[PDB]
Amino acid sequence: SGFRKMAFPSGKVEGCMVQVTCGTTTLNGLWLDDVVYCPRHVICTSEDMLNPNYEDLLIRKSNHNFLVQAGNVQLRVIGHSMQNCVLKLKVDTANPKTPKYKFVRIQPGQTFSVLACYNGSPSGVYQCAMRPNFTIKGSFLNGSCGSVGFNIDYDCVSFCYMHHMELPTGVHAGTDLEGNFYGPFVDRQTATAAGTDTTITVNVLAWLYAAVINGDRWFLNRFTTTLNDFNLVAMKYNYEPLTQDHVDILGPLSAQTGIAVLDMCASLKELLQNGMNGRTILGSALLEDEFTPFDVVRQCSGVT
Amino acid sequence: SGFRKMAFPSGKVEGCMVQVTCGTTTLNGLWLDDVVYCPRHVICTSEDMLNPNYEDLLIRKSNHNFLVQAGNVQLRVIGHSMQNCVLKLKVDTANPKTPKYKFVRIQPGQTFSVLACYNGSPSGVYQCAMRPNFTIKGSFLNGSCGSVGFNIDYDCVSFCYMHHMELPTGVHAGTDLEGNFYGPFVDRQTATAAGTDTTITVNVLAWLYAAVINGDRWFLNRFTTTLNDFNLVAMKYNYEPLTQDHVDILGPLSAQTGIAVLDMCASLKELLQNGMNGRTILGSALLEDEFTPFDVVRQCSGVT
Repeated sequence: SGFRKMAFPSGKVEGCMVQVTCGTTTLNGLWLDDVVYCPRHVICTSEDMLNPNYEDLLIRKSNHNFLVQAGNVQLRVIGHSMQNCVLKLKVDTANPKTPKYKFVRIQPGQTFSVLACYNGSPSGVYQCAMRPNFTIKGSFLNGSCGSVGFNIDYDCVSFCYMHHMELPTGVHAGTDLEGNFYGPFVDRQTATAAGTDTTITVNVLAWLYAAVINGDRWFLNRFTTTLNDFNLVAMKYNYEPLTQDHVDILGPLSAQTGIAVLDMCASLKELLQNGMNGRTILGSALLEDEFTPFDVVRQCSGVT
Repeated sequence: SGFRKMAFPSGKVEGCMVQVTCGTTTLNGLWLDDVVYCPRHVICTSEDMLNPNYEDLLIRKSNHNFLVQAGNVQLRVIGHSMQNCVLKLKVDTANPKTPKYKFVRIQPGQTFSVLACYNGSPSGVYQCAMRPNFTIKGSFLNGSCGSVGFNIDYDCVSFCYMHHMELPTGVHAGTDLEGNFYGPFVDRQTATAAGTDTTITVNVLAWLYAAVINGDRWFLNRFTTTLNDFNLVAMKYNYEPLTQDHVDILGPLSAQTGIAVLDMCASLKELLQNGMNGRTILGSALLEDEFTPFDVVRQCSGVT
């Protein structure tokens, strides 16, 4: 028993993190096969980050202006292309610790582990959710850029995120591994604010099921509700509307625990209307929305 | 900026996790050099566990009754000793991915990352604090035993925990890597209860400093207090008494932020007496005590 915000093992990813340096600016890169991927703002100086012209900046760069380094060993760059907001540096050595991988684009509400690095070296690993407003709330500082987010299905590493910037609200923005940003953000320092951050709801439900599986039942009630009467309430508290697809997704957990999804929705309705009244759920005093149904089922049934 | 409960990279440890099977019972083991360490209750059946005599149980066991396996590859056991609550199985192959390591015994309030495994295979990694009452609150299920807790100092892996059991209160107990339990617990299924757990006050303070460093100041006040007047209040809310040694430890964070420890103590006093009144701190609605001062300084200054 017990339930914790657990992240995927980071070993396979550690083997791929290298350091990329262009002039003065240094950041992390991902080394898969004989290709190194990294945030393109590597080529910027601090001076022109206000609104850099990356096409013009790249024209004046050559292979040798990029210093890629796998720990102690130097990597020779033998080609470089800009793909959206990422650089693809071809190196002359294939990473032999390159795992089976895929590049994926996740949806808001889905989760992944981030391996935060500095100078191509691991710092630590934590779990994130891609927020409805297409930001994430992690821990990054300078040098963090090029740190990747990912999931693991047995042998295969699904890379879904590469870190690029932090918004003035204290939240973070990045791209997929094809260099396409999540949300309306761009790799330049303008006053781009984030949109309203809403609560994922289905995830809160999954987490309430996790709570039941691990011995918390105080929040359960004899009440039930309709999707419509639930959603009328949920919207008031800045929650994503719950759809029939969401209900379908919550099926396995509902069946496992023998608590109907609409009964659990009723409990969440009571929780939102009246608060927790001093009590806690799995050691939290507010409703957690960064656990997917698959996350809960994974942890609770000990998947490797 | 931003502050998450980050967990150390698990790669070096992953390389050491093997599967150990004795008869029907299977659990995880740690393979360092040519030695495999694992919880001794591996030799028990289901019945045995009520109150096993391990000396008597070990009489009928031989090298060949232990099936050690590093993923797909089989390990030949060529010797086995019982050292406290752990078995030391000597195998005929030295783990070539054996990192620089130490075995350490942690103190209550100190933290470490746990790599939860099943059938010698990684599941995930999360951070823990050794509680004042010598338990931890993690995620373990059957087959998790032999999962290890650890810290990393550059090249060196400091193994400090190996998982053994879950108490009826839903909390977890284990040993160090010499097989000596943390707290008064034993590897048998009797009603041996844990002591009342208190809150690690110094850690809560460190975490409030983390909050300040990452842009939360709403909880700061024009009040200050004495250690004595603080502790009178802290005792009421089941908090560890704060000592001058604790104050000394909080020096660097106090100096960095320019907020006296006793001013921060006053803020914690207000927080405890009046609650957070709808606001949050680093995305939590109750006071976190599983971050050490060293944890905060590490994360905030991007140590690898």
